Amino acid sequence: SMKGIEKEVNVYKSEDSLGLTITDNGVGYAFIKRIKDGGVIDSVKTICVGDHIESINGENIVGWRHYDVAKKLKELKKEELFTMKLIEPKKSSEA
Amino acid sequence: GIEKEVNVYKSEDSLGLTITDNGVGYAFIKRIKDGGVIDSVKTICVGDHIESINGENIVGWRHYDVAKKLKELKKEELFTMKLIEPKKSSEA
Amino acid sequence: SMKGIEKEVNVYKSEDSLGLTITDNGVGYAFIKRIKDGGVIDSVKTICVGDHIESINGENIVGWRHYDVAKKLKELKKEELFTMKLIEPKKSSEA
Repeated sequence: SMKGIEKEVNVYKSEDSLGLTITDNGVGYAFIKRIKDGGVIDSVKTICVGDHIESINGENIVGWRHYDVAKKLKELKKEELFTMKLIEPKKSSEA
Repeated sequence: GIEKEVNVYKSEDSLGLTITDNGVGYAFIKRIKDGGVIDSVKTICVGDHIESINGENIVGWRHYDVAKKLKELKKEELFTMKLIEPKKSSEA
Repeated sequence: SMKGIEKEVNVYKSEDSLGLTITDNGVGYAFIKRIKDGGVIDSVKTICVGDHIESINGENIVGWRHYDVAKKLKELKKEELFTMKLIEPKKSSEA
């Protein structure tokens, strides 16, 4: 849409830690506040600071708080692929 | 929480609902007008949050942007929505 | 797990009603949605909107739904102290 673009990403959780920080506005979806240099998420370049997380492995996380979302990410099994749907806010608009 | 899907036929210019939010985003239904199109679709309720319109995600849109999209939908056509019910809160 | 500033509070249940509204995430760690002006909870200023209730009189309620929690609070005897452990969440979460 004019407000944001939906992306899908596959990520392999090779390590205990994925290397990101999650926050929210109190209301919508949680979103990515930081990506740690040299971590797993940093290697997947379609994921960006500002991206809102819409789902994890097909589970809708609408209205989960950031800590619940991070808890879920921590609980994912090591050495397994997982998927996410993200919305990337548009920073610019054409006319 | 409880997610619902609904189909609605936009027969009139006006659907007969009022959309609000709490200043930041994630719009919900404030009013449903008696005898309008939305009133006849009883699975839609005051308080329901609108997650999407025709598959387009709108969580984090402000109420005016949401109402704009609804106004822009073509007359005499079915559209769909996914709605999220408001979370239940008991007092103590 | 859950992470953040943990607080302990004593509250005297002087009235039938404590003056708070409770809600939750779909399974548990219910939290405080509203505090009623001029009620018992309002007078105890270490308690805030957004605080998650970890326990009541030492009984763990991680994973009770909001109605079960409110029932418990309603059932506490009038004119008696009770205690609670609460947790004030952080602004961000690492994964």
